[PDB]
Amino acid sequence: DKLLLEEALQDSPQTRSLLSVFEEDAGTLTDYTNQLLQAMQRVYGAQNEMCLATQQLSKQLLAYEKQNFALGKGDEEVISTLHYFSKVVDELNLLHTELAKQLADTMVLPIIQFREKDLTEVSTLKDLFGLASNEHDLSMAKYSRLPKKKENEKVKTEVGKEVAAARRKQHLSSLQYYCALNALQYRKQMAMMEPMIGFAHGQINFFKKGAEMFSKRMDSFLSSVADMVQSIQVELEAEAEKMRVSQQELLSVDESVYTPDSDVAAPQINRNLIQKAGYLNLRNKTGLVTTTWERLYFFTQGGNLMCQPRGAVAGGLIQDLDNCSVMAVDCEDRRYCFQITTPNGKSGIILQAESRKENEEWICAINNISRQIY
Amino acid sequence: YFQSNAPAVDKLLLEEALQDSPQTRSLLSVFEEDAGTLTDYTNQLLQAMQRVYGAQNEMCLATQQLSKQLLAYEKQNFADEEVISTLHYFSKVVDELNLLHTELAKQLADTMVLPIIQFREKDLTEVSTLKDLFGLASNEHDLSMAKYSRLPKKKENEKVKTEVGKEVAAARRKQHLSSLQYYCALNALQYRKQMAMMEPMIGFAHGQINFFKKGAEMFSKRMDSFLSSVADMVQSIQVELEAEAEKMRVSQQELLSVDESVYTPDSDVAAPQINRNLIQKAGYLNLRNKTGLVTTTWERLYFFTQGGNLMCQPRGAVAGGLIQDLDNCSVMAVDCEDRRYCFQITTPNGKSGIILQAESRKENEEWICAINNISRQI
Repeated sequence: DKLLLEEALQDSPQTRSLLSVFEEDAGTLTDYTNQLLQAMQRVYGAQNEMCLATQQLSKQLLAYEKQNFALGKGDEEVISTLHYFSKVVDELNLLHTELAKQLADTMVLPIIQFREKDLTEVSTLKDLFGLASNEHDLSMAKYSRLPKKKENEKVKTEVGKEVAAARRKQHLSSLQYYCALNALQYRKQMAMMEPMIGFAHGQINFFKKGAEMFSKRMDSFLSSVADMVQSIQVELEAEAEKMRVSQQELLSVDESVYTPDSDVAAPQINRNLIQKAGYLNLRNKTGLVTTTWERLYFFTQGGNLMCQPRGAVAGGLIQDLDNCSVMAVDCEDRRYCFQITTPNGKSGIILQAESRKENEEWICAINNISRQIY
Repeated sequence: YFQSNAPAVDKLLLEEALQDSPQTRSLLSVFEEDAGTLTDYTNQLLQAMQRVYGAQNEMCLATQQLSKQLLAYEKQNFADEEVISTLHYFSKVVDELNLLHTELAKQLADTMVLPIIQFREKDLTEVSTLKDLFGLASNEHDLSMAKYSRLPKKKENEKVKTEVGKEVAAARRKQHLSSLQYYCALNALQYRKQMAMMEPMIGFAHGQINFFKKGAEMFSKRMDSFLSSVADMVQSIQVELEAEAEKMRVSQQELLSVDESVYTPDSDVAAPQINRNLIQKAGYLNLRNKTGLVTTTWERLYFFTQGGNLMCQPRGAVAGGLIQDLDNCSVMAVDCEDRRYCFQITTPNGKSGIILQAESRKENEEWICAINNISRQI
């Protein structure tokens, strides 16, 4: 399998039938190198992808302290760990980055140069040799059709020169094209080894710097974070049990407590207080003639009544303080509704309690809170 | 300045769930809002941790496929002895490496991606479940208080009144109950949050220690000193290339130093260097070929004499050709189609010979004389 260039001009057909074995193996080589090129760019891809994915974790771990909650801010210890685990991934990004750089120059770059320069140069010298050959082959046919009797010598001669110009062209392109294919035999052997040596090398660095960074000494901090997590689980667990019991006790209450009444005069009713607050319904002339009865929480402070609707904090613009008077009143045929009245007596507000117990207690608690006129 | 404080963790008191004061329900709203931004974040983060698992699980395939191609070199037909022996080695390194990335990917998913998924899909999901459920029972209770409020003061129906009171017992119970369950959940979540933020990342660090520790041994200085012998094995090719490369450039120069009289068949008939005494040719000639009773054609074809036989073999043929002879023939120049330098090898019958065509007359004569010299080989 020499493909010896020194023979020749005017190629034997046996020379050709070897040259075709070169052309053959070349073709199947270029095919395979594409199949291998892709595979190596796919590992490089995944390498670069690893760099971005880590790079994203840094951002997101740090983003915790940037997210704004209603509680759990300045988590300090939790912030500290997330910040540490971030600094880790940051340095891991550089190891996968350095490996990415490596695979792109010592592994992938070789194969591209081979495919783009070597295998390429061959496939082009081939084409030039092929064309060069055909040009000759045809000039030969022309030269053969020259007539024997009678010709002009000067014509015969010129056609011969044409044949020769072509023959030497074929010689030139064929010598080049052969040297090309022989050299390729050595180039491939290196082009298949070197790329994979580069791979192995870049990885030594990846596992060297890396295993150093992920030492047993780092492992001492990890174990202490785990103990912090363990100390939370115990808190949680006992706290869950505290709540589990607390819940059961509050749910063991009998049905009479969820039912509105109760019974008239059965539970005593403190007649002299100021403290009282709770839900009631408030009449509200929504439109002329129409009314709505909205449940809202009422409570008392500095001689004033307040209204805090459910949900929101604070609020409660209600008429007091002044000399008002409260008394039970009938309204829209409703039960346990009562009404206060401004000093004027105009636009008196009217509310409703559910219990009777509660009804009389509110009323007792408002005509006696307004006693303080001094 | 700032002075030390007695610590605190945030809780809904539970005892004030039956009461359901609006001031309790205000703290509940902030609790929800906290849970809100949290679910937003754990989503945002989970996405990120699934992408590193992505890049990992993909790397597992990327290596898996690489070796399969390193191992496909030995499956193509060729004319690479030590090349195969290394590609197997470098394959072992890749299949072995793959195993590590696979062992990582696995642990990555079980010890890091898992604790967040479960967190978002069981713990955070339970909150929303109990919230929608809680607010529902509260909505029910509100509409229940309505009916009770509409009941007439006179004339009161002692049967209707007792029926609606019982309706208020339930739904109020339902609210109280769902509220205790919803609160207890949110309180517990304050603790789950912390654990499920720092714990997920621990497992990932552990996988990455075992990954680098198991992989640092693997990629040792033994491998390093071996790679050196392969670098040497590559140099020993670069030198043999440069050697045979220089040799070829020289040979190429020499073969082209020839002057144009060689490339030309034009070379004068006058003064032809004819070797009339040989036993082997050697050349391309054109072969007259009948292509119908009238029409004919001439094809360039190699020709070589062998065991008394004239052979053919067209260019690009596997081999050939066995066209005429071995035994008795007579060859002579011929005038055929006004072509120049044709000659006919006649069969022993004394009729019907093949007609060939040479290029230079130097060639024609040499072919003729040669054939005749073969025709006397006894």
